[PDB]
Amino acid sequence: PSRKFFVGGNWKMNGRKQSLGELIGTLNAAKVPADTEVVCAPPTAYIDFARQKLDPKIAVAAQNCYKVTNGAFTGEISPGMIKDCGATWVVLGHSERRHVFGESDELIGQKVAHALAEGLGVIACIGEKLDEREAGITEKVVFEQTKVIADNVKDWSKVVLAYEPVWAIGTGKTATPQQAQEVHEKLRGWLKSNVSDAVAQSTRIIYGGSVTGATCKELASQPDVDGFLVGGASLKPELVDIINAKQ
Amino acid sequence: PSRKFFVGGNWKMNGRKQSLGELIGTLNAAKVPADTEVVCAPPTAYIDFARQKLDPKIAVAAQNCYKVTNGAFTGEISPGMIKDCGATWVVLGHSERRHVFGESDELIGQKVAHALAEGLGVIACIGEKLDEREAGITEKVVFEQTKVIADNVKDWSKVVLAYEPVWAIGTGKTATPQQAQEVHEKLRGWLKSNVSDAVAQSTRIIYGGSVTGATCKELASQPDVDGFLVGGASLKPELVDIINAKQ
Repeated sequence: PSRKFFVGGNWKMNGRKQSLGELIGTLNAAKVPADTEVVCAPPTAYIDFARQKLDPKIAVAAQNCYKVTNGAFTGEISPGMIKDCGATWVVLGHSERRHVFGESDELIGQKVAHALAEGLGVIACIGEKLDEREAGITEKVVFEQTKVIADNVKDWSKVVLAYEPVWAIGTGKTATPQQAQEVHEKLRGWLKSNVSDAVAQSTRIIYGGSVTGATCKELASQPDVDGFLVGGASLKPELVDIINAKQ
Repeated sequence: PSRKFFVGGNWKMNGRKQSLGELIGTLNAAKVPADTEVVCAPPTAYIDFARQKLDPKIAVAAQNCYKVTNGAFTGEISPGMIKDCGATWVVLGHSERRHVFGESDELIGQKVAHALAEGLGVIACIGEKLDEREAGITEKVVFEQTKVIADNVKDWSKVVLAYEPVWAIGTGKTATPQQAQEVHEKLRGWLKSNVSDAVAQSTRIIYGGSVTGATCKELASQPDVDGFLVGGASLKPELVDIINAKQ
């Protein structure tokens, strides 16, 4: 039972209603292929706008959330607010969150548990730093990140794991197909060993870090790479080519 | 001239479209008196929603923002986005941001400079912790915080300073009118010595920390208290009595 190809567009802290509305209009007019799940993650001010403007064939994700339903957390939003705006996903543990904003594995884990308990899907991000890879500890780093996520997932149906090497995010330096495949095969083996075969076979493991129209077909051909989390290229019409990476 | 009374309602991480729509209906129906400036700060996912539903008599604030126009900051929003959604204020340096989320004085100062350069007004928050008050270093703490803010303000026209002792936030332990007046009068003194008499006379210094319908008149009567930043009571019709505290 094949895993459905998944492409998420992470707009990060970019865009305004004019430019984002135009990007949405491109997506709305595009033919989304078969057995292809497309999700757009706008800046938090525009979750509602995006969902209002986007055709229902495209889902909306929050870029982050907090770990309780309501409370005294100025500047935060909860899973319940995201669902209330019609969004069905949240991106958790993104590299920027971990390494610019200091979010811990423990905090990420708490967010995952709360987001899933409230009925959102979670795109859960993992990945090593260039110095970690240099020191020979890629697998150790991503296995520990994955473990903390797994400790907070009861139902993997609603989760997608996104492997993004830190050194590949926004640098132009896409992981080669071999580099991505190697990690993704190891991560799926982790799921098989630590959760179940059924979970290892059914869970999408998507690659991000400088995915572009020029790199996407060869990456998407790798048997353990199930899709993409796309930053820069998601603000360009190139995103449609990445959506069609398997065509 | 005399400083215009200022009330900010910080909804924090509370509410959904139904409940906030009901609250907004209450505010739209309410009297907003003479020479009172009222601002509501919704959760980030609802800035757009709140601005669309609220009558122009009430301004909208974001609860936080980041320090550049656009960029690779998953989960953040910029002053440009805030202005694009029709909001005119941002709250910066809120206690929760500093003490739960680790935002430094340095970062807050950067945000202040950026938000003001982008044409937003800023509600710039300061306040000592319980341990700092107990140690007797309130003044040293709040002056240092004010200095960092002042170092990043070229024009105080669109700044409001909000003193919220941490020990009063959400605790029900409202500062007494004396306690608030004592701090406010020192802050205005700081502004006189360090910026100008004119800035001291014209700059609103608002109090926050368990402001309630029962406490607001006597606080608003104090000559250096120019209004309120309201948390818990901003989620209730009680907010209207606080808006009308000098009536």
